Amino acid sequence: MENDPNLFVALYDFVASGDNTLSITKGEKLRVLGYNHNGEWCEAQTKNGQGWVPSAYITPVNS
Repeated sequence: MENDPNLFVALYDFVASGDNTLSITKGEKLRVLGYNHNGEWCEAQTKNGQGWVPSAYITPVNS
C-alpha cells in the first residue's frame, strides 16, 4: 500500500531519556514531523505523544 512518506516503524524498543524524548516500541508506527540538522534525531508522533527518537532505531515504511 502507498503510505505517507513520513510514516516510519520502530526497529527496536527505545526508552526515553528523559525530557521530551518520546518512548517507542519495536514494530510501532510513528509519524516523523521534523529532523535535527543531520537527520540522526527525529521529532516523532506515536500513539503515546510527541518527542525525539533516534533515526538509527526507526525506518520509513515505504519502499
